[PDB]
Amino acid sequence: TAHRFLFVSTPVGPLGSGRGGGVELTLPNLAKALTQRGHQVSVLAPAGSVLPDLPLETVPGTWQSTAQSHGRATPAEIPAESVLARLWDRAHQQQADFDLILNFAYDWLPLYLTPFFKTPVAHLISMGSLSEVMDQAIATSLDRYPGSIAVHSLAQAATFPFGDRCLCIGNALDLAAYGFNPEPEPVLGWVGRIAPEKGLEDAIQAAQQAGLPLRVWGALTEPDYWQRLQQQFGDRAVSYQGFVSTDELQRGLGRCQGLLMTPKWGNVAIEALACGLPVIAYARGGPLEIIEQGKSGWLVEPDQQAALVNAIGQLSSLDRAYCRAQAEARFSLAAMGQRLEAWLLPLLS
Amino acid sequence: TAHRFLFVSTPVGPLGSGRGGGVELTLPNLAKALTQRGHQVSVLAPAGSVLPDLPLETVPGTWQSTAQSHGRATPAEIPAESVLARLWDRAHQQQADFDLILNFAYDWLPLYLTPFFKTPVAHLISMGSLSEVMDQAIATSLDRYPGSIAVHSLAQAATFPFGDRCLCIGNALDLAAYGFNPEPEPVLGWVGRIAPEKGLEDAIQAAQQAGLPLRVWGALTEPDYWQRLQQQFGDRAVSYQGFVSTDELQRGLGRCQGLLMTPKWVEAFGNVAIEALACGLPVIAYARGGPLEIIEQGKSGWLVEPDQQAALVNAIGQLSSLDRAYCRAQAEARFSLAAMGQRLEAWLLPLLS
Repeated sequence: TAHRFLFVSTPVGPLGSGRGGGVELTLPNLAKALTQRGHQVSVLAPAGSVLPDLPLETVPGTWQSTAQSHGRATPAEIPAESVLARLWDRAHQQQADFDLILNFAYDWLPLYLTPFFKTPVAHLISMGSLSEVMDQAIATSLDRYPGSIAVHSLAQAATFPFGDRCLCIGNALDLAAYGFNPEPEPVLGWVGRIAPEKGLEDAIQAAQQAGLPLRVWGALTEPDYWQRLQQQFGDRAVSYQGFVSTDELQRGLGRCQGLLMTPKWGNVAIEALACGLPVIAYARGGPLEIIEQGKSGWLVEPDQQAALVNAIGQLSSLDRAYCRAQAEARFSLAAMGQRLEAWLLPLLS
Repeated sequence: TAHRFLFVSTPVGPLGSGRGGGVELTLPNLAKALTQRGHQVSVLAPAGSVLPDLPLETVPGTWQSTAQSHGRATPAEIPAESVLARLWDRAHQQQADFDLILNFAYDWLPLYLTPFFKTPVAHLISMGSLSEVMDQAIATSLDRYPGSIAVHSLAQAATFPFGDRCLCIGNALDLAAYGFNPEPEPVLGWVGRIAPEKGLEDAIQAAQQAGLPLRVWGALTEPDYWQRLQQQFGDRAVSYQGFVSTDELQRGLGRCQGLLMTPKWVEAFGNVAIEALACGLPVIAYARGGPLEIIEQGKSGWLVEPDQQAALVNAIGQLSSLDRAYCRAQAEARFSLAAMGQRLEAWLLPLLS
């Protein structure tokens, strides 16, 4: 029996701007996982958002800041003309048109508003623990509404003291959008948003160290001033490929013989695997649950440049077809759709 | 009665960085051992340090090298911008806010400065004898201040001529962070750097001879080493479990029927065995270094001849002789923060006033 869901997106920026982080990939993929099982999914997101096949409603207003002004002590903030506030006002007005509302935003207000809704509200958490106000908002809604909080990885849940009461739904992609490439060029890839402390420096240095050009995909929003700054490695070393569509990304990415992930503190690793692309990552966080050591990638001692360069040297030992097979066996929409229902359908009753 | 302590951390690297050596683990546990009795503990440590729930002040400067340029005759060295010198200058400024200052650094300077403080200074010596200058600084402090020097193990103490005048406070960890697992999977564990010259081959070959998969926890630096192990021992034989947090390590380690410890002697101290015991996991270790003072032969593990396959295999086959609940009971009785807090009070309280 089929149901009607409303997905409320992140307020940090529009779907398609590259500003929403992983939610920009997760939300449409989870929506498609559910509609392919006969459900209706509508999306509510900031003005300027795009979404190819689904009902979308947008609301103008000021985007939610990402800044941690006081570390773990920074309060929740609602600016004038807040888009987050307007999104949840709009959701509330139409709450009776849906069986369940799914919140994708890492913010205090949707959690606080949950008992103010008659329609059930579930929360897919996309970040690890960052602030006291957020930890407490999530815990409160866990206490009141068991099973209402999901996460993407065990590593992510482990950053929360209540992590064991969060349901882990893992990750998935629309694999039919991604082509397997068995014949890479002698280049490395990096995917992410192009901004300070995103690990991008570690990747360039390692790829350079290894004698391989680094190709870089993502959104440029310290532009070019953070970016051009980094031609302190030379266009010798690093090659911006743009912020592109998924189809452009997969055909470009699949040409790399490896993907470097060098973050600090999920989709991107799977996107590489889906193209046949092994992943070299710091042994830290979400990649530990995606990559199979020495089979679909290399998980290496974090912050060690010789480790990255050693791993780059062992890329051709990895079977690209295995990487693609792992993506199909583990990260399909069809299985994510099953996990979504096991999570959300009990929340209806 | 409750007292106020200042802990001055190691200069070799920041707390919570991975680059501070063993003090990185001991200092937070010994601090917690005292604050769980109602004492106050504040910490001075290098810039970049991270230490939850305790007053922490950090100090900029160059880390202290651990390397000796010519062995036991190496002088004590103070580089420009020495973080060690700055730590002890700052501790001196604030000495009157505390009843006692506890030094964790293995260095000449804090011992030399002890008579220049009005507040008592105690010293936790975390390593064995390495230099004439350090031996003599410790011996002089013992002569002037009997009872002011502690060590973690009796082995360490005996590398010193005055070892019998040092107090041994043993080891502890935060057992509340470790879950007792009475029902393991039929697997073995091994914890350490996934790198050559770590005894990992010894552990793999013995687990394989015994018919048991080996799970490993630790950092991989050379991916070709991983392939070399696959080529030598087969594509199973060793299963990578992660480079993971303390809470993740204990959840996975607890699932093993035994922990194999095969380190070279210079790395055979000693705390991973306590983590295994705290999970109910008996320990099979080479019979040298720190494990000799952790494991009870034939009760909480097996202490075996080093570098001998047959001895590891024989021990793996007697894991069933060992009571996992007894392993946990020994951790609670011997290696708890509660036990450590009592030893610290017995050591430090007579030094007050």
